[PDB]
Amino acid sequence: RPNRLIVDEAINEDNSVVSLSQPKMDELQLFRGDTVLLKGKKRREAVCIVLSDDTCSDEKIRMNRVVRNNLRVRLGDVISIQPCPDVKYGKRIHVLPIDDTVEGITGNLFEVYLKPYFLEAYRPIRKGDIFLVRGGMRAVEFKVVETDPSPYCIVAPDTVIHCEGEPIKREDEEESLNEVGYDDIGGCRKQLAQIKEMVELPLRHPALFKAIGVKPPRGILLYGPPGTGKTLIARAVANETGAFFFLINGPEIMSKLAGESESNLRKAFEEAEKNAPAIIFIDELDAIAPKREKTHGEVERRIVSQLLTLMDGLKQRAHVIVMAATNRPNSIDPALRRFGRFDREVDIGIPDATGRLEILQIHTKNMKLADDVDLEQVANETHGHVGADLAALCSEAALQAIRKKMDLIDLEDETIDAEVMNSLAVTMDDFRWALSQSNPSALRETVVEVPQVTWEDIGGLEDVKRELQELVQYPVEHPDKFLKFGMTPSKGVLFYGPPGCGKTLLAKAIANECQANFISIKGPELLTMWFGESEANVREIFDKARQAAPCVLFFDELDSIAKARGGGGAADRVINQILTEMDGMSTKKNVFIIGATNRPDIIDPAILRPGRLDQLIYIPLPDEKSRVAILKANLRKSPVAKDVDLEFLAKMTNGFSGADLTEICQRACKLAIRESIESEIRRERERPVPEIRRDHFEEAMRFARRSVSDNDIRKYEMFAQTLQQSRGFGSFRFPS
Amino acid sequence: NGPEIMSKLAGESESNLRKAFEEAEKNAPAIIFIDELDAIAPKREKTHGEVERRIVSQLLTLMDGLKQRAHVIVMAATNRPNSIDPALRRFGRFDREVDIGIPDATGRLEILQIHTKNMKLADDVDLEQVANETHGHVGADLAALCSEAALQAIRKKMDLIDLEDETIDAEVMNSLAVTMDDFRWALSQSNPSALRETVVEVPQVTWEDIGGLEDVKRELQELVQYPVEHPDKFLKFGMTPSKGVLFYGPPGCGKTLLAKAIANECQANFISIKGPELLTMWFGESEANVREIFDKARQAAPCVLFFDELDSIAKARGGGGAADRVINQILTEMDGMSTKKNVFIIGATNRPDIIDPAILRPGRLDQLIYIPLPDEKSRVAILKANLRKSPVAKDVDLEFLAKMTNGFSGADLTEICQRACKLAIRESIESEIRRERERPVPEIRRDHFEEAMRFARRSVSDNDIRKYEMFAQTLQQSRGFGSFRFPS
Ligand SMILES: CN1CCC(NC(=O)OCC#Cc2c(F)cc(OCc3nnc(S[C@H]4C=CCCC4)n3-c3cccnc3)cc2F)CC1
Ligand SMILES: CN1CCC(NC(=O)OCC#Cc2c(F)cc(OCc3nnc(S[C@H]4C=CCCC4)n3-c3cccnc3)cc2F)CC1
Ligand SMILES: Nc1ncnc2c1ncn2[C@@H]1O[C@H](COP(=O)(O)OP(=O)(O)O)[C@@H](O)[C@H]1O
Ligand SMILES: Nc1ncnc2c1ncn2[C@@H]1O[C@H](COP(=O)(O)OP(=O)(O)O)[C@@H](O)[C@H]1O
Ligand SMILES: Nc1ncnc2c1ncn2[C@@H]1O[C@H](COP(=O)(O)OP(=O)(O)O)[C@@H](O)[C@H]1O
Repeated sequence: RPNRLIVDEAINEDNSVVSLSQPKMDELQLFRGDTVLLKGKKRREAVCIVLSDDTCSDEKIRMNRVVRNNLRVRLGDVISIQPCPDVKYGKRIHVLPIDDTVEGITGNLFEVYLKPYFLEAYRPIRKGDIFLVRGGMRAVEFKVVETDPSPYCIVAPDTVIHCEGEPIKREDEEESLNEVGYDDIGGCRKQLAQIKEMVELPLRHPALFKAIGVKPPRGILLYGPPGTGKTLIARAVANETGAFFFLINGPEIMSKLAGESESNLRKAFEEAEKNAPAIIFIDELDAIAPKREKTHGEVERRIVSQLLTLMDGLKQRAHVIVMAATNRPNSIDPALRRFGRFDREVDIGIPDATGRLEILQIHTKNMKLADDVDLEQVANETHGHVGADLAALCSEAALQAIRKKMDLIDLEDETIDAEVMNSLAVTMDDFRWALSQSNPSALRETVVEVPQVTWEDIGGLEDVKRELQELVQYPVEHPDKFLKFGMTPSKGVLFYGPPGCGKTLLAKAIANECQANFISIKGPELLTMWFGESEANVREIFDKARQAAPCVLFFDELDSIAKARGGGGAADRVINQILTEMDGMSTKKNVFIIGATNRPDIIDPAILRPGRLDQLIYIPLPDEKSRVAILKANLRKSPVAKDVDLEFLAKMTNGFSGADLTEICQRACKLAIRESIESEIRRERERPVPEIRRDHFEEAMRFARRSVSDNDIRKYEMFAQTLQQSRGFGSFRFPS
Repeated sequence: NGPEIMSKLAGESESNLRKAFEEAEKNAPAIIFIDELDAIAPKREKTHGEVERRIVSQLLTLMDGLKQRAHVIVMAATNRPNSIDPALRRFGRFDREVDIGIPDATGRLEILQIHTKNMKLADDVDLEQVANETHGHVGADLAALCSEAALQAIRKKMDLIDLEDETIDAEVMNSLAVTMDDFRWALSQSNPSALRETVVEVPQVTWEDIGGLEDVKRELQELVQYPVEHPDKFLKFGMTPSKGVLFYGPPGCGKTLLAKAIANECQANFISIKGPELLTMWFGESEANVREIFDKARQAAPCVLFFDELDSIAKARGGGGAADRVINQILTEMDGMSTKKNVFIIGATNRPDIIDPAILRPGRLDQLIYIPLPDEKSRVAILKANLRKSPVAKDVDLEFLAKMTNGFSGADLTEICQRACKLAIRESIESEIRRERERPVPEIRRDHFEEAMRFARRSVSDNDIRKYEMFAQTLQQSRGFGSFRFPS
């Protein structure tokens, strides 16, 4: 029947809920909240609530792991759908905790966290399948045995959910939801989808590779700082996609008595190729196979060469993927990067911004979060933390809450039931204490981010916004028209203008609008690389942009090296290496190399050349209309009272940049907070204000900073004229 | 394998090394391939263990004793020749270096068709464009690029043909048509493996791509093409042909273009050493790398070596006495390569006044060719060559645009035509998105050039053009000897 689709990872967290596209929903005869019934590859069915999501196509039907392990359907398989609506309100259903997840958890766990979830929202029920409930810091898999003599059941107040719990073991057909999967990684979206596309076809359908002459991907080089989830990602898309996952430690093979270690290395590969299409994971390929040139012993050279020969001979069987984990690609010997041996690098990188947020919800869903936690704030607070730190941060705050409840509940030495854990509510105190205690593991590594700065956060510069969106967004969506006229699109823009005017903000907005990774190389980094004669690190930065494509590379303070030299002939070491890497990356056509200069007059003229930063966009001081938008964008988060006059503050400030207005609004916020704190402490010492009042802005404007004024604004205009190059050719007309 | 012999238990590894040579000399005239001679025989001086020294010495003795049988070739693979111990380069032991180098330009194209002939390519793929797109990729990357695009097409067809777990026949594969989407996605996903290595290329720039400079073209074709095809007449008169030309003139006027055209006309390899490379070697005190560059030109002969921005090192010092580190090593290597007579050492200076006078000497860059700003006639050819690929409407007046622009270099006219193309593409995209939001232009119209000429750049003008002319006079050295006649 045409009512059969392909499964996709669900963007929601609700269990027994199917998210489908609206045209497919009406083609499938589905209403807004109609129950949709599914038939899997094996003898099991599960009725689910339909959901209208616009992020998926008709064929892509979103499903959780909950409605995937019971349906015996892996990610990227065919699901059969047929509706069958009957009332059938459940009469004394037989949901049971029968599994291996109920260990050391006793008490009223049968109903404490089932009433808020399993007895709410009229969710559909089925027998023979297993759903999941996350409560009391516990993710419990509950199976249901009887749901009335019908394959379609809906929960009801008379379902009773009577208690018949047993330690009955699970069957091998069902997959453990406690085991990792696609939903257990949140900090990586593009990098996880890369591995998905890489290894879904070779693993799910090895017969196609055996049939069609292709070179299957046999070798992965997942690299990144330790604790970023490379092992987690390997286990996730090796058990959810594949069926066997080997986890040789790395130090285990470097530790054993030479011959036995190599025997284990051979035997792991053999068992991978003997059992089924599997994934071999080398967690410490940097340790097993370091740079052979710098090695001293020869038995380690024998280990490296034996690994090389095993990988070269692993071209057979057409179905075995070999994932390898390391901290950086320039530390492995330059022989594990050859064709057929870890030729694909899928660099993970530090989790960035909302990605860290997307990690926290994975380690908090089983836990509780009360109602006062600012997960976005703690996500912006945890800068420089790999996913392991966020797992520890979510575990240290939970342990802080538990240890604060230990004094409340004294003498407790039992299973501690599951009701007090349900009553546990981790607040901002525990998370703040854990964040203060937690230490970043990967902070000095350059962060590859997708910025949260949008066009709404950019005040004014409408002409600059139009030029940017017609210069970088145009080629990425209309390549045919660019190819027809025979012109390589301009890559690289040098934003010149007054400092603190919105160049980094504009670059971040460009990165966010195109949903591309953003690498900001600030002036401190360039000056550090210049002073220590570390220009060879510049290459690494570009290599990072090559491994995080598409990138919106931003060289903030491109004149910082020129400023540090006095402000002869320019052409410094780091700037020259930047020029060389720009010439190298001009053929990438996937990374943008945006620059920035707060003093464009003292700059290397080589930076202004085709292939390099040819297009020049001037970021002028905001005018009367632009300052209103700048102040509104800098005060959207702040609770500003309506009685203030921002469009008059725009009129009064004439030569104020975006940074100056941001300082003005931040000082107004500071005075508002100071007055609120003074009032609160005075009331506490005796026994307030809900918004930034007018007087706060009145007092803040007394320290109104104008960083750039008069001749400085002239200089850019001078550099404008010298770079506008009208040269008297304006208003030039051809003859008829 | 190489690592196979470095991996086994010493004695068994050497037994396999002996037995491979024996079976090669026992069966028939064969070829022994050492895929990792760099791994089997690294620099013996820097090695720590002695059993690896035993391996290196045993390989050396086997190769020395391989002078027999008169029919066994022994190929060896490595990443660079300066990493092997300086004993596997002796006579009779890998004495011939046949350096492969990164595939260059159309060569990468010539690789793609090898990995695409068995595959399909639909009808919209621009193989030349993706060949120009895959800069810095070895043939393995192109094999993976042709395999990742094919796999992208297959995986996009997996959703169309559901439930397929069979041999998948051969008819749907015939119906498979890899388009530009798959190749673009694979190129974005693919990572270059050899990008930092210097590229040895045969340029696609021909004399047709060079606008104007007919006298310079004639001088070049009579100065470098003449000796390579008439050596007997050069030998008869007793004169070593001039090797090395210093192109001086305004920047962005066609010096690199002329060098590439010279390389393409003679079908010789082209090595471009730009100003960034020289400045990097000067700043890091890496002048020893200059040798390597010349060594590359020695292993890619014939070469048309081009030192773009030969005054870049002098510019970075202020613009005393010149004679910088990298320029001095370049002088030494020029003196070394003056006896090659197979590589040309063309230079380029956008500011020839501040240059090392040692660079102007016999054996070194003696001949000097001035690349002047294009005149009224040359600008027509420059604009036509820069607009051959672009679909320019016939109603435009390029020979009038040549008249209007006076001090415009080739780079300035190229920027003008590129900006006209940019405005044409912008108008086309605006019209298309407006039609899509409501429901165009087929060529670069007149108004596009009209708007582009409003930002007409003149990079070099007035006294700058004087300076080269000054350097012309100081180097023309008429000295009053013009119109000098012998007595009868
Ligand atoms: C006159 N002579 C004749 C022969 C030859 N001319 C020819 O025949 O070919 C012309 C072409 C082209 C082209 C391309 F080379 C890359 C493209 O893809 C866009 C894209 N994808 N990602 C990016 S980065 C972006 C991702 C968004 C966030 C930021 C970074 N860009 C892109 C965007 C802007 C600039 N540059 C590349 C499309 C093309 F049409 C040379 C000249
Ligand atoms: C007065 N004292 C008396 C005794 C002695 N004089 C004498 O008796 O001998 C004179 C001679 C000679 C000669 C030669 F030494 C090399 C030749 O071959 C040409 C060639 N082949 N490839 C190249 S490079 C080219 C390949 C094309 C693309 C670019 C690079 N060139 C070549 C071309 C231009 C300049 N130089 C070499 C021919 C000769 F006739 C010394 C002076
Ligand atoms: N992107 C992520 N999302 C969720 N959890 C993560 C992420 N990255 C790391 N973690 C957590 O950090 C831990 C890292 O463990 P592991 O993957 O074995 O080591 P490594 O990350 O060094 O390979 C995992 O237990 C995982 O729960
Ligand atoms: N056009 C603008 N709209 C909104 N905020 C701006 C604008 N320009 C600057 N800002 C504010 O200035 C602050 C710093 O700006 P910055 O990016 O450092 O300027 P520049 O790029 O000139 O150095 C940011 O917090 C931002 O909120
Ligand atoms: N004589 C010419 N004919 C055609 N195009 C030219 C000419 N001179 C320069 N150009 C154009 O200028 C651009 C860059 O020139 P370039 O080789 O950098 O000049 P220079 O060698 O003086 O630095 C090239 O894309 C080329 O198309």
